[PDB]
Amino acid sequence: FETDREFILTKIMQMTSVAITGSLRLFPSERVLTTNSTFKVFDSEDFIIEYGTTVDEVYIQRAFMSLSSQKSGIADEIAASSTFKNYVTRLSEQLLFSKNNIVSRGIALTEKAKLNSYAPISLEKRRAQISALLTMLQKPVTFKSSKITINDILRDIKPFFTVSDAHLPIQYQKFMPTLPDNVQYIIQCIGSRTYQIEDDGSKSAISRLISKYSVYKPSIEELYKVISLHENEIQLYLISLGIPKIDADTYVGSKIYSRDKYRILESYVYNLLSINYGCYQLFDFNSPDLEKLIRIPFKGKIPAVTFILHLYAKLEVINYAIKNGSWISLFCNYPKSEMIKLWKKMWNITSLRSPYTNANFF
Amino acid sequence: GKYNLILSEYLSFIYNSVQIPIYYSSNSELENRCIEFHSKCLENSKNGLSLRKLFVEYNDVIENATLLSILSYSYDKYNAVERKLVKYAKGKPLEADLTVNELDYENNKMTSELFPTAEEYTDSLMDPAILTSLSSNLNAVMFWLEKHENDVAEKLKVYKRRLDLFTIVASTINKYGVPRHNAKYRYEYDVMKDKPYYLVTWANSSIEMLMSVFSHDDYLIAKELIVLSYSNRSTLAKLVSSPMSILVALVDINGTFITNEELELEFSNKYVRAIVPDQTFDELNQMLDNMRKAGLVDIPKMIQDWLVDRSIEKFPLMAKIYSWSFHVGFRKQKMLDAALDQEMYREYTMLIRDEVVKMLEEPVKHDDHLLRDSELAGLLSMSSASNGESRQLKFGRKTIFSTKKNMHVMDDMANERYTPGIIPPVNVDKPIPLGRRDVPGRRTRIIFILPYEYFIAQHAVVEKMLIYAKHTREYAEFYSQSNQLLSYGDVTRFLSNNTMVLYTDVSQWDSSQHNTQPFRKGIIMGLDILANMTNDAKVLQTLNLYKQTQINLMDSYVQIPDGNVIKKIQYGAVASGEKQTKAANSIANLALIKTVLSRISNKHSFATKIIRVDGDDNYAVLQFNTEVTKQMIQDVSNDVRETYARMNAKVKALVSTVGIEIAKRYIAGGKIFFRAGINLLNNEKRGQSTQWDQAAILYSNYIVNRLRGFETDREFILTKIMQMTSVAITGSLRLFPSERVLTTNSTFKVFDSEDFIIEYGTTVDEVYIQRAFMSLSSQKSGIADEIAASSTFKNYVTRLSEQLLFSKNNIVSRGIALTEKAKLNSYAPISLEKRRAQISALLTMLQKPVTFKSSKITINDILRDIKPFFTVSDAHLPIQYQKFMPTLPDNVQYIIQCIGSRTYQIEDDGSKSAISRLISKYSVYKPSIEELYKVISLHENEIQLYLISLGIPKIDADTYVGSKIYSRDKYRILESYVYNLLSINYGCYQLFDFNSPDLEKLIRIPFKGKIPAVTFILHLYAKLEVINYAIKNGSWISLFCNYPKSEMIKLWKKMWNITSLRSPYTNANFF
Amino acid sequence: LEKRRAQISALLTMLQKPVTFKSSKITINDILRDIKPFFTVSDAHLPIQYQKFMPTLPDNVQYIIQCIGSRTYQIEDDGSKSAISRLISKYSVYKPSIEELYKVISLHENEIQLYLISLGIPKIDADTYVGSKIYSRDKYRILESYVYNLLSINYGCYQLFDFNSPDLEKLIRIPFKGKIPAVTFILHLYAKLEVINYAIKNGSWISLFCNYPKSEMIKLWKKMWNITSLRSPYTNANFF
Amino acid sequence: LEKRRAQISALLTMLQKPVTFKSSKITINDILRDIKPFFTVSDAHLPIQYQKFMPTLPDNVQYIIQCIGSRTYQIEDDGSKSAISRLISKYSVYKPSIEELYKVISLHENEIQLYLISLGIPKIDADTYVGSKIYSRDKYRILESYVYNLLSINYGCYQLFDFNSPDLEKLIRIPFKGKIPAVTFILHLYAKLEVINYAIKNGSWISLFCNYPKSEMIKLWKKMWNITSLRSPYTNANFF
Amino acid sequence: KIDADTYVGSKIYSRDKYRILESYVYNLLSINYGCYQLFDFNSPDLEKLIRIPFKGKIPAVTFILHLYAKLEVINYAIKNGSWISLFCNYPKSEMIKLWKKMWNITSLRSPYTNANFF
Repeated sequence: FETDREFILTKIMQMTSVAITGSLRLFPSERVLTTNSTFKVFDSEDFIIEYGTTVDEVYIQRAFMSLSSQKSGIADEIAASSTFKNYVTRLSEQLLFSKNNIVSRGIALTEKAKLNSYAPISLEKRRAQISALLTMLQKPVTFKSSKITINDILRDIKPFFTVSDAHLPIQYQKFMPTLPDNVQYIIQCIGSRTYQIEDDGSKSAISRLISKYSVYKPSIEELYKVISLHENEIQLYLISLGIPKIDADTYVGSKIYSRDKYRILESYVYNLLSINYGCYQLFDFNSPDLEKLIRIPFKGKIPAVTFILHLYAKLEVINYAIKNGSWISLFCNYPKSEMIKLWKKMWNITSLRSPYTNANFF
Repeated sequence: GKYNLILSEYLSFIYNSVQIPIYYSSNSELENRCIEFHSKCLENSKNGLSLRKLFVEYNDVIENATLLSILSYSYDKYNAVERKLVKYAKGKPLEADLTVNELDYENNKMTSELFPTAEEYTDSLMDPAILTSLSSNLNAVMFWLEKHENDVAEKLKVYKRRLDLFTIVASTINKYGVPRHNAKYRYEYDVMKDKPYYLVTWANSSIEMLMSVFSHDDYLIAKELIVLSYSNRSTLAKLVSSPMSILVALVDINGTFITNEELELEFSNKYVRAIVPDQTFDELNQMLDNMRKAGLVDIPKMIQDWLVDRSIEKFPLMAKIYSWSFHVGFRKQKMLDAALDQEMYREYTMLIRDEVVKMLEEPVKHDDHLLRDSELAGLLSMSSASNGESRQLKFGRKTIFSTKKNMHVMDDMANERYTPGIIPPVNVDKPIPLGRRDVPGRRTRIIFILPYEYFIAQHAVVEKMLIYAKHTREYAEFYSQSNQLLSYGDVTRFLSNNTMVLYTDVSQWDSSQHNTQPFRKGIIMGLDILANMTNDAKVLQTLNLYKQTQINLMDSYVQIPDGNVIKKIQYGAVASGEKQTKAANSIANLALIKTVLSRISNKHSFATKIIRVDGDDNYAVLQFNTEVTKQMIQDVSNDVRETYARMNAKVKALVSTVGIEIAKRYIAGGKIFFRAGINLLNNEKRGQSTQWDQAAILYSNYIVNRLRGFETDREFILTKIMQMTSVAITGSLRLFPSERVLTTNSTFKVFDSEDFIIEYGTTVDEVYIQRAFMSLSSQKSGIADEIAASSTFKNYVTRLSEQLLFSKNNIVSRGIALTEKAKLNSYAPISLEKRRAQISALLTMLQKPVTFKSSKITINDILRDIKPFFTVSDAHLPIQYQKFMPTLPDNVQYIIQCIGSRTYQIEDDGSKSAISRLISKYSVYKPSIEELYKVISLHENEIQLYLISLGIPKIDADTYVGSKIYSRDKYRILESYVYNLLSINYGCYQLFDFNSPDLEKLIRIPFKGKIPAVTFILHLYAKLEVINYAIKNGSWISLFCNYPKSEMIKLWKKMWNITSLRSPYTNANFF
Repeated sequence: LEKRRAQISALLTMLQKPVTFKSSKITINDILRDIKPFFTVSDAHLPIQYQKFMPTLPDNVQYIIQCIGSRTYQIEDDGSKSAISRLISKYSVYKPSIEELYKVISLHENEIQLYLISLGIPKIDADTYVGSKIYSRDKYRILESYVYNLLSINYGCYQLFDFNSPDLEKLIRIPFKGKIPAVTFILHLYAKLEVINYAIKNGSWISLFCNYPKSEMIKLWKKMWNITSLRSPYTNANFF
Repeated sequence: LEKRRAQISALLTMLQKPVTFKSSKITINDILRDIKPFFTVSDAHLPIQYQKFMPTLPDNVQYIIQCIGSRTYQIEDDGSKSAISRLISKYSVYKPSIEELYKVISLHENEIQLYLISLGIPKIDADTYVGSKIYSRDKYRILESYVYNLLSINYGCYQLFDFNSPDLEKLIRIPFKGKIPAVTFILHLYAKLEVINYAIKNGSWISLFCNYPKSEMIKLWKKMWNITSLRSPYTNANFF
Repeated sequence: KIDADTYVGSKIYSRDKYRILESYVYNLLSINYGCYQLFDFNSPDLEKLIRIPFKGKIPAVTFILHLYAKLEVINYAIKNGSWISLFCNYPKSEMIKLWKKMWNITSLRSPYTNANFF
C-alpha cells in the first residue's frame, strides 16, 4: 500500500505547526523536522537517513539537544517522598552489597522516564515544551556544547573517504515483490539477511556473567558506560551485583574482557543507527557484494575505528544506491594520528530518544 | 507512544469548553511545515473554527514529525473536581472513632478542635509534603474510572473493586468538600478548619492504595487498611506488619540458593524443616488477636488460612500484606512526644573499645596521612556532610539564610571565628537543635543537629573505620561491593537440621539511655589506647578531638520544641547526627550480639558459623552437636531474651531454623524477599526538589515498588506525570510536555516508555532534540556567581588549596569551586531563582530552536554510531536458574532465570585503579570519576605534574607515568566512567549478571585488534541490546559484529569526549 | 508548517537567554578542536605542475588543482564497500544507513552476531565474520565512511581535490605513535583539510607536524565513536 | 551587561520548550555514560592505616585519606610536560593551551609538521618529532592532561586524594584487552572516581570489575577526541 | 583504481588516519592563532615537565593526553609564573572509551576569536 507522499507531507505540516497567538501559527521547517534529533519526524528522502554534514546542521544539531529533556515539576517531587526512596532502597537492599550507585542512579531514572505517562506529567511536560520550543526557534547562539554524538563522529570520517563510480550486477532474484524498486534493487545486488543484528550487548561475556549470578539487567547504555571503565572499577561492579570474586577477577584480566569491550561498542553503535529497524533490516550488511565496494587498509589492529569506518562506508554506499540506482566505491586513507582522536570520541556518544521512528515491521 | 495519546484523553476529559498539538523535526522543510500547521491552528481555534481539515492538510506533520507538547487553552476554574466527585459521593461518609489514638492529636479529630485558632494551627502533623494536589489525585482517579467504565471480563472486576473503594474516598471527602491547595501545595488553616485534620493525607494514601488493587485480595486489603486508617493513625501499620517476623520461621526450605567460596549465589537442593516451639505459636496468636481487637477482620483471617499449611507456594499473599501495611502513611507525631520515648556492661563496652582499636590500630602507629591531616579531609568532605542550623550570613554586601554546614565554615574562616580546635559544648549552655526521620509503622526518632566542628573531628576516623569494615564480613552492610544477595546467600548457607538461626531488632536498644554510657565509654577508651601508640601531634590532636565529641555528648541537652515555643529538656540517650553514627552504631550492635551470644553459651554448646550486623538488626547461625528439637529452640530463645533483658534493653529476639526477618530484607522459605511499601502520594518531608524532579522521583519510586512487589497501575502514574510536568504560560493556558520530551535521555528525563528499559536516540529527531536539550541544561544563577566573588569564597578556596597544592593545581582548583557552586543552589533564593528562570527558558525552548552549535558528544552519539555494525538474529536461551526473588515481575524474572544474577556491584567510580590508589596513598584529596577520566586522558608529561601537585613522591610518581600499569589504568578509568553513564549499578540492571556465560554466548565479536576500549563498548552495547530485547519480548536475539578496523579509530576518539546528564531522580538503586 | 512556525518561537527565544544546557554529546567540532593544539604549522612551498582543464574555476580553487591535482572518483561515504554491509546484502534485502552500520560496528562481538541472524545471514557465515580479521578492518572502514560523510568531502569544492595527492601528502608530517588506524586517520585528514583551506585563503602552502602523545590518542579514540550529526541539506553543492 | 541581560531572555524561554536540538557534540557526560554498563561493582573493604594531619577535614573526606592517603603534588592538567609543547617553547614564544595541543595532537602527521614550522621549529627537528616514537606517547599525554582538566582532579576535594594510592588501585580490576593507553586510562580513572565517590557517600568501599569488549573500545576511542567543555569558573574550589 | 586501491590497504593510510586527527584537533585548539602561536610546543624544556607512560602504542590517545598535558602546564605558567609537572596513569580500559570520543567531536564557529597576528 502507498499513500501519496505529498499527502503525508501535508499532514506533517498540519500536525507539527504550533500557534503562539490566536492568529499566528508557526510551521517548523524541513531542516528542523528531518535533522536527526529528539524531534525528528521524517526523512527528506524516504528510506534514507541523513546526518549533519554542513556547519548549520551541526550548529542546529547541538542546539536542539539542549531543550531535549526538560524537568517535570512532578517527576522530581515524586522521588522526594518516602515512598519513592523506600521503594528504591527496598529493591536495592536485596540487590546490592558495596557502593552500587552507578546501578542505583539508573533505577531512579528508570521510573522517572515512564512517570511522565501520568497525564499531569506528560501534559505538563508537553505544554511546557511548547514555550521552550517556540522561544528556541527565536534566538539561540548561546550553548556550551561539549557532548558528542554519531553526527559529530560521522562528520569527522567523511573527509577521509574517497568515492569513485563502481558497478554492481543484479544476481539475486525477487521474493518480496512489493518492495519499492529502489529498495528491491539493493537486495537484487547485495542480498538480504534472515537475522537481526545484536543491538543490546546481550551476547557479551560480561553480560552473561552479570546474568549468571545476578538477576539485574543493565541496558546497552549501562554496559557501554561500564565497559568504558578502569579494570579496578569494573571488578567492584560485578561484586556489587553478586558475581563471585574468583570468577569476577578472572574476567577483569582475561583476554575475553578486551574483546567484550569491542562488542559492547558494536551493539551500542548499531542501536544508534537503527540498523535493525527501518528498511536496513532487510539488507545483508555483510554481503560479499557490498564488502567489495569498500576499501579499507589496516593502519593498525584497532577494532573500534576500523569498525566504524567500515560501517560508515557501507551505509554511504547503500544510501547512494537507494538515491541513484548506481553504486559507488569508497576508499579510506585515515591517518594513524587521526584514529586516536576518533577513538576517544567513540566512548562519549549520547543519544536521541524519539521512539516514533519505529519502522521495525518484520 | 501510548503515553502521548493517553494524555489527549486526560486533557479532553478535564477540559470541556482547544488542543493545539506542537510538532518539531530535524528535517528543515518539515519544520517550516510544522510551523505553518501550528500557526494556522491557533488562528482556527481563536476564531472558533474546526481543525479537521488542517490535520488532513498536515498528515505529513502528524505521521512524520515528532510531537513536542500539547498546548491547552482553557477558561473555567479547574474546579471540575467538585462537580465530578458528587457522582461518586453516593456512599456513606466514614466516621472516625476518635477513641483509638493513645496520643490525642494522633486521633482524626476536627481540625478546629486540635487547633482552635489560626495562629495555633500547623499542618506539621499531616502535610503530604508532596508537590501534587489532592484534587489532582481525585481528578486522576476519576479519569481512569471514566476510561475503564466499560472494560469487560477480569479487567472489569478491577474496575468494580476500584469503583467501590474510591466511593469510600469520594463519599467522605464530599461531606467536607475537596480541600483547596495553595501554590506551595500546602493546606492552610481556613480550608482545614472545619474538616477532619488527617483528611488530605488519608485521601492520598487511600487513593495510592486503591489505584494499586487488581485481584480480590488486593481489594480486601486496600479496603481494610483504607477504612481503619481513617481513624487509626498510630498502630495500623505496625500491627499489620508485626506478625511477618514470626511467619518467616514457619515455612521449611525446599531448595535454596547459597554462598559458595567464590561468594556467588549457588543453587543448593538442601531441605530444612521449619521447626517452631509451642510458645512461639502463641506469640503469633497474640499478634493476630491484637490485630483483631483493633478492628481488622479479613487480613487476620488471611494469615489464619495461611497457617493451616504454611506453603511457600501461597506465601506471596503474606508478602503483599507486609508491603501494603506501609502505604497507610507516615506516623508524624509532635517532636516532643517522639523525643519522650527515650556493672554488666564491662564485657559489652570492652568489645566496643577493642573493635574501635582494630579499625584504627595500624593507621595510628604508622601515622597515616589521613589521620594527620584529618582537618583538611573533613573540611573537603563538607559537601557530603550532615546539616546544621540555618544561620545568618553576609558575603560581600548582602545577607543570606544558609543552612549548609560548609558555608558556615566560609563565614567563620573569613571572620576569625573559625576555630575547629575548639568543638562547641553540646549541653545546657549550648544545647543541640533537632531534626527528625519519619517512617511508616514506627515511633518517630529524633536527629541531633551538631555544629560543623563535630563533622570535621569525625570524618577521618570514621572513614578509616569503614575501610576496616569494608573488608570484614561481620558488617554485612559495608563488606566489599556486596549487594543484599550475598547477605541472603550467607544465611541459607549453613542452614541445616543441626543449626538454628537467630535474628534481632535492636532498634530501641540503640537509643536506650542505658546504651549511651557504654557506647561512649568504649569509643573514648579505644581512642585512649590508640593515642598511646603514636607520637604524631597531628594524629594525637585528631585522636583527642574525637574523644571530646564523646565527652560533650555524655551530657547533651536538647532544644526540643513544644508548640510555638522552644522548650529545653535534658537527654540521656544517643541519637543520630554524627559521622560515626552509622559506622559506630554497627560497632555497638555487633558488640552487643557478641556479648549475648557468649553468655548463652555457658549453657548450650554450639558453633558460631556466621555473625552479622545491619543497622537495627544483628543475626547469627549457630550449629549444634545434635539435631535441633522444638525444646531446644524454645530454650535458647528464652536464654537469649532473658540475657537481653538482663542488660535492660528492649529487643525483638527471635529464633528459627529456616528464615529470618529484618528491617531491610526477609528470607521466608529459603527465598529472598524485600518490602515494597514506598508511599507514592505522601512524602516524608518537604525537601528542595522541584515539581518536575518530584515526578521523576515518583516514577523512580513506582518502579522500585513494582520490582519489589507492590504495583501502582502504570496508567495512574502516567496521569501524575502529566499533571506534575505540565507548566502554564498564561492563566488559561497550560503546556503539557510530550512523551519524547519526557523520556528522551536528558537532564529532564522523567521516565521510560517501557518500564525497565532505557532507550537512546536512534532516530535523527531524537538526536536533534537530544543535542538541543543539553543547551539550556545549566543556566547560571545570579547568586551562585556573586558568592564566589566575595573575599570569603576566594579565601576559603585558597585557604583549603594552600595546604593541598604545590605546583599549578588549577585543574584541581577549578573543580573545587564548582563543587560548591553545585550545591549552593540548595539555598532557596538560588534553587528558586534557578527553577523559576528555567521555566522561561524551557517554555521558549519548545517554541523554536534550529540554532545550536553542537560539538559535544555523549553516550547517545557513541551508541548511535555502533548500531549499524551489529547484525541481529534470533537465538534461544533456556531457563535454568531457579527463583529466589519471587516478587520480580515476570519479564524481569525471566532474565535472571536464563542468565542469572550477581551478588556484587560494578565498580563505577574508578576507586579500584592504581592511579587513584596512588593519589590516596599520599594525598587526602579525592578526585571523582570525571576528574580521573579527564586526567587519564592527558599526556604523560601533564599527568606526572598532577601527582606531584598533590604530594605523590617523584620517584614513585615517575614510576607510574611510564609503567605498564598506567596504560591499563587508562582502560579501567574509562570502564568506570561508562558504567556510571549506563546506570548499570542502579535500576533493574543491578540484578542482572552482565558477565553471565549464558549472555556472553549470545554475543559474537571478533578481535579486529587488541583495542580494549572499543572492544569493550561493542560488547556492553551488545549485552544491553540483548537484555532489553529479552525484557520487551520474552525471547532472545544473538548479535554479530563486523566493525571495520578504520571505524574503530574514529570511535576511539569519541570515547574520551563524552559529557553527562545530571538528573538524580532516576535513582532506582534499591538494594 | 506546524514545525516551521513553532520553530520560530523557540528560535527567537533561543537567541534571548541560554546558559542552561546539559551537553554531553560530541561532534566533529569537539573532536577537531581537540587535535588542533597538537599540530605545528610551518611555511612550506608547493610548485604548480598540473595544467588546467576546467578553465572556469576561480583562481584560488584552480590553484589547488594546479599544485596537488584532482580526482576522477567519489570517496566512499556510505560504507557500501564494507564486508559486513555486503553480508547483510547477500542474504537480507534490508539496507542499513552509514549511521546504522556505524552504531552496529561500535557494538560487542556478541551483539553484532545476533544482528546478522536477525536479518537472515546464516549462522555458519555470521559466526565466521564476527571473529575474522576482516571484521576488525571493517570497523575501520565504517568509521572512515561516516567521517568523510560529515566533512562533505564528496560535495562542495573538495570533490574536485585529489586528497591523496602525493604533493599534498608530503606537506603533512605524522609519526606512527602506534598502529591505531582510527586516530592516525583523523589526524591526517585534519592535516589535509587544514593545508588545503590555508591554500584557498592564502595562495601559499603550510606544512603541519604532529606529535600527538600516546596517552591523548586513547581519549580521542573514545570520542570517535560518539559523534552526532547536523542535518541541513541545503549545503548540497555536489554538482558534478 | 548586554550578554548577561540577553541571556535571561534566552534562559527563561529555554525552560519553556526545547525538543528541537541538533546534538552531535560529545562530552565527558556522554563518554562516561557509555562506560558505566561495563563496570561490575561488588562490596570490598579498606582498612584505615594512615594517621591524621589535617584534623579539620570533614569525617567523610578525612576517611578517604585515612584509607588511601594523600598527595603532595598537582596532577599535570595543561600538557606542559609533553615533548611537543617543549619543542614549541624551545623555539617559538607562542603558548598553545591544552585545548590547542589537544586539537593539534589529534591531527595527521603531515598537518602537525607544518604547525611546528609555522611557529619556527627547525625542519630537521620538526621532522624528527613527527615520526619519532615520542610523538605517539605525546598523543597519550595531551589527552591525559585534557581529561584531568575536565574532571577538576586538581581543584575541589580531589586535590587532596592520592589517586594513585596502592590501596585505591587494588579496589579496581581491569584486564588489558589490548595495549590501548587511551581507553585503558579512562576506564581506570572512571573506576577510581566511582570508588572514591561511593566512599564519601557511604563510608564503605566497593570494588569494580571491567570486561569492556574489544569492539566497544574502538567506538569509545573515537569519542575521546571530540569532547567539548563547559566554562563555569565559579566551581573554582582549588584552595591549597 | 590501481592507485586508489594501493592507498586503501597501505600502511601509509593508517598513519594518515593519525595525521588527519592531529590537524583537526590542533585546529580546535587554535594552537596556531592567539598567543600559543608564539610557543614552542615541542620544547625540550616543556616536554620534560610532562610524564606519560605508553600503556599501548595508540597514537591517538597518547597524543591528546600529551597536548592536554602541555596546554595545562603552559596555562599554569601564564597564570602563576611557576611551573607544574603532570603525571598520567590513564588505564588501558579508559583509552578505548576515549578513542571512540575522538572521532565524534563537533565545532564552534565564532571567527572573531581570530588573534592570528603574525
